[PDB]
This record gives sequence, structure tokens and C-alpha cells, in this order.
Amino acid sequence: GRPIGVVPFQWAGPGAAPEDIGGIVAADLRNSGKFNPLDRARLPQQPGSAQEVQPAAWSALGIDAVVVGQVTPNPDGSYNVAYQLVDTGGAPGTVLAQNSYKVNKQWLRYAGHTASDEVFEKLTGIKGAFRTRIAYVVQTNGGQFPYELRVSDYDGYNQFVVHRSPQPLMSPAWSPDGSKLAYVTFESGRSALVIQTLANGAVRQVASFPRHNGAPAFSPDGSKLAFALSKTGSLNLYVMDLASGQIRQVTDGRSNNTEPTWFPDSQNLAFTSDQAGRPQVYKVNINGGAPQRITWEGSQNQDADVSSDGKFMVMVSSNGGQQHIAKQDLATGGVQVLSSTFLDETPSLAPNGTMVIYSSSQGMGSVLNLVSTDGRFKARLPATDGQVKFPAWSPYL
Ligand SMILES: [Yb+3]
Repeated sequence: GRPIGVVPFQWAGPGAAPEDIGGIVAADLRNSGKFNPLDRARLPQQPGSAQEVQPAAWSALGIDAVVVGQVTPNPDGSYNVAYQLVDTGGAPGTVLAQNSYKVNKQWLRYAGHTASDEVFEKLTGIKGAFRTRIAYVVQTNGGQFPYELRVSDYDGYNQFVVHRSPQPLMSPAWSPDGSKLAYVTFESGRSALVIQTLANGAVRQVASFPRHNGAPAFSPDGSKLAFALSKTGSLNLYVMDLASGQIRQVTDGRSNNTEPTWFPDSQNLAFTSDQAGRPQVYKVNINGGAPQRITWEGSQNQDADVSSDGKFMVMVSSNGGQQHIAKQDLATGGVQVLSSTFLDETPSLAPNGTMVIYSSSQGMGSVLNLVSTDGRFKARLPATDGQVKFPAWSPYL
């Protein structure tokens, strides 16, 4: 990872800042796998601005850039979060980027992810995804409504419940605009696919044919929804035109075809099929043509997620007898196992393709994990009151 210094932000008010901003920026950069922040334990100093920054102390220590900041109170009850990125190495002392934000204590972490998104894109030329969110299902220890569809920042904080249920909920999927979630609920007794508007809580009932309805995915252009129905005896792909409520069948047969994911063209799909025996990933244009297998490595591959630029995909894969999240380059065919935990499942990619969120078993339970797509960084998300599954990473917001 690219060395970088991130200094704890300056605090000027009721002793003890409400949020460690520097800590959030360091975690974000580290989380992407693109940077290696100096441990707070080795910082050669704790400067407060684009002046107290002495390059040789850093510019020397293999760090050609430091982040400094200041968190100051407002009479309005809000706060002012400001950061400055100093260019040691090359032109020591220079300020490469800086900014300041007025936010409520509720949005302190958001201001922290805004700084990191700015610093990340200025230094890497890749748009940051630190202000994104994730959706997931938590089975708590409450008895009436054990299942809860929740949403939080990609890093697990600031979570909120979208919906509580007495019956199982699964496979949330974000609309491309980030305003709605599609998911499967068994509340009515049988499987049902619904779309819920986050702001409103309004729920649109989409499909509840006989049998199982599940694994939804919105096309990137917003005009269609793909999913799998097993009303034919086995799962097959259907796509619904959201502007006309129209539904078309895409695959047919005795084989199971499910877990669709869209290529950037909103016309092609990668999906899981047990056609060849053990699950493998195939691709098909929904307008026509025969599906083509695309995973030839590994004994088994499934539940793919194609990146936003279509350069690669991540999936659940079996290599050397073990199942982990792996990624496959869609141009070269190169494959690389990214995770190393137990029973890795349902991987979802950040909108900039730099991180993947997935679940793994934990004792009798389940938790979420993040692994950078270059494979460098691995971390468990914050624990919550319950076992967690089916994470879905939101598009840019
Ligand atoms: Yb998936």
C-alpha cells in the first residue's frame, strides 16, 4: 500500500472530540487497499495545519504525504471539519488539496468520508466510495420480529432499520439511484419480491408467483429489474420492464439459473447455473442469444457481481478444495482468491471496484467482512446484536 501520514485532527471545544476524524480518514484509505497509513503509534509529530508540517520528519520516512485536520464547534450546535493534505516527498511543504465542511454531529463521520474521498481521488485518480452505504439482513435476538433489513455506511456505522419482519428477509438490491431496495420477504407466508422506497418506507409489490422469487438486481440504467423465479420447477431468469411492469423470461430449462448481475450495458447478465453439473457463472444478453459459460477455473463458481466498469467480477469460488471470494479479470481471464475466512458468501462490490463486502460464518452465526479487491486488506465489520447476511453495496450516492 502507498505510504501516507494521517494526523489526528485538531480539536477546539468541549474537551474530547465527538468523533476521531483523522482516525476515519486513515481507516478509509487503509480499507481501500490503496494506502498504508502510519500507525498512530509511529507518528513523528502531531501537527495541526499546512504550516506545522515538517516534511523531513515524514517526506523522509517514506511518506510523501500527510493529512492534517481541525474539528471546531459552531454556536448553531454544529461543527466545522477541515482537512489539509501536505505534499512532502516531491515538493515538501506544498498543499495538494484542502477543504472545510459545516455539519451536524450526526454528519461528522460523513464529513470524515468526504475528506477521504477527496484525498483518495486526488492521489489515485479513482473516485472514492467512502460515502456509500450497504444494505443487509440481521437476525436479532428479539422474538417477535427477528428479521431486520438494515442499512449503514459501508464501514458499518450509522445503521438504521428499513424493515422488521417476523419472517425471513433476504437478498436486498439497490436501485441505481440509491433511493430504493428490492428484497425478498416471506412475511406473507410464501416468497415475494418487493421494492421499498427508503425515504418513504413505501412498498411496491413486484412478484409473488407460485414457488420461490428471489435474487433481485436492478439494471445500471434504471429501466429494468432482473430476478429468478422457480415457478417452472427450477430457477430461471426473468427481467421486468419497470416503466411498463412487463415481465419477460430469459432462460428456460430443468437447470437452475439464478443470482443475476448486470454488465454496465444494462443488456447483458452474468448468472449462476448448474447446467454443467456443479454451479458455474454464465453470461447472456437478455434480448437474445444462448448463454455462454465464462468461468473455467475452479471446481465451482457462483453468485457473481460484475464491476461498474465491467473490467472484472468477484464471485464465490472453490479452489484447492476451499470456498472463498475470488475475482476474475473479464478481459484476460485471470483469477485471484481474495478472502481467507470460513464459508465465504454473497460478495458485493463497491461502486469504484476497490473493495468487496461479503459474509462468512462465525460460530453458530454469521458476520460481514471487507476485503480490498487487490487482496491487500482484510477486516471484519463492527459486530451488531445479531447474525448478519446478504450484504449489498450501494451505488454512488
Ligand atoms: Yb449476488
